[PDB]
Amino acid sequence: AMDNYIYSIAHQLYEMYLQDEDAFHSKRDYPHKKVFTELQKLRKIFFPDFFMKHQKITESHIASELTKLVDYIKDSVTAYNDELFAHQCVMAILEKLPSIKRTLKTDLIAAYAGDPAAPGLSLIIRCYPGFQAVIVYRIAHVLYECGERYYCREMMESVHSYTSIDIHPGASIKGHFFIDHGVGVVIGETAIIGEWCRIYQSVTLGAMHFQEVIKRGTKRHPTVGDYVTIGTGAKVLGNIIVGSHVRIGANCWIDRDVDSNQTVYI
Amino acid sequence: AMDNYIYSIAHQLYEMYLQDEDAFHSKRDYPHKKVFTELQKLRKIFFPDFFMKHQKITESHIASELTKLVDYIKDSVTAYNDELFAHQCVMAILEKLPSIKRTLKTDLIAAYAGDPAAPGLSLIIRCYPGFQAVIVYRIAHVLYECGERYYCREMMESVHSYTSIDIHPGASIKGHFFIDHGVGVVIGETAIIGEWCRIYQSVTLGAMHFQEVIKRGTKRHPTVGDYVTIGTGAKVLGNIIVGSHVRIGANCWIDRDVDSNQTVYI
Amino acid sequence: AMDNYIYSIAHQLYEMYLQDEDAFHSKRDYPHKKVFTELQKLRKIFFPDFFMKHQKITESHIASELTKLVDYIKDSVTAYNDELFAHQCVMAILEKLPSIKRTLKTDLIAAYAGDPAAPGLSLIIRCYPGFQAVIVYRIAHVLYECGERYYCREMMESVHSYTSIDIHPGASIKGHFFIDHGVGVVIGETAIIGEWCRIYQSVTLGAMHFQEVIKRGTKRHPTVGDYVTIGTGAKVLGNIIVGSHVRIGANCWIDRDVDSNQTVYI
Repeated sequence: AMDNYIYSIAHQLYEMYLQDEDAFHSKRDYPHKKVFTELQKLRKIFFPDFFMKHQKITESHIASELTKLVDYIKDSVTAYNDELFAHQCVMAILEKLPSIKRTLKTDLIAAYAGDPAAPGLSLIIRCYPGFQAVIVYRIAHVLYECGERYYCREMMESVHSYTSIDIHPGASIKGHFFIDHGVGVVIGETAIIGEWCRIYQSVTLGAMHFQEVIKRGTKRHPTVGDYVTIGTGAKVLGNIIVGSHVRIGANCWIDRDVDSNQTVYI
Repeated sequence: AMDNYIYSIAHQLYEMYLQDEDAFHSKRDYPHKKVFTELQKLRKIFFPDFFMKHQKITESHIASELTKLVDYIKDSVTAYNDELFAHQCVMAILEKLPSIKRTLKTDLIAAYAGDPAAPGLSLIIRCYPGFQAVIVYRIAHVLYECGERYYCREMMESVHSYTSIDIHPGASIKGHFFIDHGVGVVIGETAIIGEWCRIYQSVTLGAMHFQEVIKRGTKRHPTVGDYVTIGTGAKVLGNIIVGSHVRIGANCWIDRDVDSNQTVYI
Repeated sequence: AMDNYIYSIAHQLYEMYLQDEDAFHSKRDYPHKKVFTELQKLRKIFFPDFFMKHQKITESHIASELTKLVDYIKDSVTAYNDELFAHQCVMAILEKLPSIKRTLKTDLIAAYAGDPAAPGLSLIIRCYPGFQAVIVYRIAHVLYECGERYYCREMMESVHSYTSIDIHPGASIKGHFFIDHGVGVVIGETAIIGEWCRIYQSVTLGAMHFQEVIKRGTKRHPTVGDYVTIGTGAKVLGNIIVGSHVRIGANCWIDRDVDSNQTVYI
């Protein structure tokens, strides 16, 4: 049953690949670079020209990688939770993958448009850390939405170590999303970020806690609108609202609401 | 002789484990994730439920991991120093491990209490980067206190790369210590930090040096009291004193003494 | 032909090693730590006492490592480009290696002189992240100067992940260069940095881009003179000029020209 369901989702993803515009295609066999399991597998599956020898890109081989990835995530969700919760979480992931593939194309488009230094999508797809982070994040988020609270944090801790970008999986982020450079980025469990958000190194959208067992959870991180740019070093803290079309300056400390259509600096 | 001494310290650590409260225990077999030697081994030994299959947790297996760890550290201290200094340094480490185990329990307690996002200790213990850093730091510090100056910096450079947290091993840090997120954290060779210190990403407690061969060593980094919180981005520099119950704001630049019982921001 | 050329460059590098002053020499066999290919190989070749067992340091073994390194880089430049461009790029690299070796000695000298915490050069050479970054950067830069635009960014993305330091390979940096700690450092494609530059963690010399497909390339990052110090957290942005003998404070936001012989802070 889960195997037949995997076959169908691999088939959908194999066809989407086929019909992806030529910017998402390439005939080159690229250098093989082994990375942590969830990333390695999500990469191959979503953007096969860039990570698989041309000769091996086959609907069947894509199913095989999707199965390896499923087993691994199911194995890990089970360890921290139980077999039935795991089964249900992975079904959720499977259901959402076509959708996440679409969103990730849009994040690639935002990355190219936002980065005067990018030569083409092949480079972003292959090596841009912002993009590796978001790939894994969009998967870890489905797991958070299932109610899972352990393995999904451990996934993002793989991101955290590989890229120095720290996105809590409960964060809610829409498409055309781009983190440039990314080191020192931290995004909180209850962060909400809208469309076309561009974020630099050393930005925090989260919270701090001065001393005096702090209450667990609750909405406590910013909500950011659409078309927002947050400059290198800015710390945006608390349950505050940043409107749409806001550009925040470098090293800004934001602790109160920010109205739409502004530029903040000092 | 060192083998009999290792047996006794493993025995002490095997018993402490036994009597650890149930928050530090679990019956789950967790996913295996291989990490740099000193971390991999300190983890297993100190918090065996989280890193070892239940079936293999045996006083004997804990001695075996302690021996592997000893040999490795002794091998590495010898390379940079000499066999007798190495012998003495490792004896020091062995002597201090029960004590460091106690302190690390307290750091776990501070991490849970300080982090609205933490679900339980199993998660901190397994994957929280602040905590992996402190584990290795508390060991590297004993080596610094022995007078060693090479291998102990190289240990923390393993931390530095894995977690992007940069703690010089000569730093003196008490318990109930918590670094949240941690990327960009830098703590200097002569830093002194008291109890219940909570530190965010992008905090420096160290020093800078404007140009015009700078003098080696000497007390030159802050001394921080008890119950201090240092917000995301704060740079606290020079041989200055921060008193107890100080909360420092995000992006603050601290270069002069800070009296106890204050909040600093702008 | 490329093999005979490799023999000659290995021979030059084997002799330079021989005549390096004794600070760049050691009889100790140091602990083996495996790192990403380009770093692993550039290390061995340039500073053989620190990375090779004494018994194996032989003109011949240095040629063998230079050949492995050449093949790997040629293999990777070919993948993204074509065989003739690759051939020409690697010839360029080979031609520049003696020169880069000299510059890297000077960067070691700047690191020791700039860091009260450094015990000797063996430590910098072995484990200092600033230094691993610069090693790979000086090689990736030759590739950028050849016109290559893919593999050279992917090299520095290996740096980015290992060290959390992010230097675009088109950046132009002179000698006696030192990045201390380094996490969060970002240096832009058109950055120009003069001699004796000392840079701390969380410094950016690059650019940001507020929203509303941004133009590609063009001179857009700072140009920094000689003897400049840029303090922890400073963000220096845009096509601006920082003169010589400037010291910039912690967390400073620099967006306009800075005249020579100043100290900037607030």
